[PDB]
Amino acid sequence: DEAGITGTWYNQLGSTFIVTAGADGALTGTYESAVGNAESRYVLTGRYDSAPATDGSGTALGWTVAWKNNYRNAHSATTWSGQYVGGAEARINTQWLLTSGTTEANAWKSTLVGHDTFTKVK
Amino acid sequence: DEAGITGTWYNQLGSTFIVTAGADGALTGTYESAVGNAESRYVLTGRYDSAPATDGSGTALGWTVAWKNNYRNAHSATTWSGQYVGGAEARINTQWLLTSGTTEANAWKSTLVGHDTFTKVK
Amino acid sequence: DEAGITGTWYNQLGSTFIVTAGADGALTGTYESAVGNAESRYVLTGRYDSAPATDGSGTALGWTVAWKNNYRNAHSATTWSGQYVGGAEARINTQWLLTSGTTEANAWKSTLVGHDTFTKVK
Amino acid sequence: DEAGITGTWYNQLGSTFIVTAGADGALTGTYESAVGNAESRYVLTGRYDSAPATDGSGTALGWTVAWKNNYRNAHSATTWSGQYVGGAEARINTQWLLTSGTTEANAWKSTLVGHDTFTKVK
Repeated sequence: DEAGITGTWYNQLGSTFIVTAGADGALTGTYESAVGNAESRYVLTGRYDSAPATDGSGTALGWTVAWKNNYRNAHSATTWSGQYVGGAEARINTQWLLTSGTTEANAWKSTLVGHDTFTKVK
Repeated sequence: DEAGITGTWYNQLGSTFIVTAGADGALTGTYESAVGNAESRYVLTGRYDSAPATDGSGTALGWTVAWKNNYRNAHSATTWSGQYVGGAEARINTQWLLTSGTTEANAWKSTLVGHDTFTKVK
Repeated sequence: DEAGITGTWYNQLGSTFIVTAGADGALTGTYESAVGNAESRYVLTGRYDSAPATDGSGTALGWTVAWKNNYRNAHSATTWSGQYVGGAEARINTQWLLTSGTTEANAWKSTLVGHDTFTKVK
Repeated sequence: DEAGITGTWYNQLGSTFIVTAGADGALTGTYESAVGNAESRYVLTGRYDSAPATDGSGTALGWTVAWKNNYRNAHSATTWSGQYVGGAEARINTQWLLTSGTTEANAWKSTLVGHDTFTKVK
């Protein structure tokens, strides 16, 4: 699904995810969040299963964005873990973990959890 | 914390995490899991905050492993989200999401969640 | 939101959630899962914020189901954590953690994570 | 494990968890958090597997605390999902989800995730 994953994706928050999938399983691109302490594009890197099951299963993948670029630094990183599903209604369904740099006293409240669904439209 | 993050790390399960941190915020290396449907080394890629807060806070980071290599393919990917804390007892404290490629009927049970703590010893 | 929460709810999987909210913050009822190692109704108990913010915010709540009843025992428990939002399109948006009883060797893969959205219709 | 679960438990943050396990699978008690927007005791309710596997597996359980009592209301609820393990070093290993009441615009950042381990000592 190198061809299927590569391109521009949009989530339910209006965020924009631009990615190139390599033949080996590399994911590389940029992420632009429509919400939060973020502006403009951030580097993303990740991995995907380059030889997925051919029994109608989705393609497992994940990627990371560290929320530092030339404009801002939110001292945090989000990882998305999920699967790509092809076809007419192609989707990337994910759950994510956003961890912020904290003192040891605030480590217990360092990590947000959510879920994003990405589509080729919107 | 380019110097501090780069090197070999070990978690509570006995897994081995070897990483190089770039000046820009890149993480690159290999992961070897002591448990599960895995054998030998897998490529990992990630991001970290290359200019963290200097108020005693940890350094936010994340990385992904797709569980395909030359030996096995478990049709899944794990992302670790957490923070690096330096000093005598240097640690990377993480929470992770392991997503497997599934049919749409089994998507509800596609994602495991856990937490790993990595140290420079063990 | 004692009145608003009390009643029958349905999620995206077709599962049925029947609950009574007490004036103090108690949640009590039964849960029927449309998927997984489950059949018929299971006891649920939980808590909700009985005096929520009046600034348009949702009402925080949570509940637990242990997957043992007279028909089956799946040796597991799911907790849903989320918020109730009233109005025309009333919803309970949740994230959940399903933990299974495991040996210490399999504890790392003991917990599934997902998200359910419940509505008054369907 | 009705006998084993019932009593006072302490986590790594110094929080105190007092619970009575019923024969049917009920959990009832009070929770006192050593951290966060909390003071004194809060009602908790939950469920556990009252007939667990006898193959050395842990006992699945979960419970909820809504962070409202006579002293404070933090407009949030935490659910802990995990398993009880008996013996000399008896433990309750959990992962938790803390959801706060939010506006729809802030729903994406409504949920914290963490992990607590409870012991009979400390």
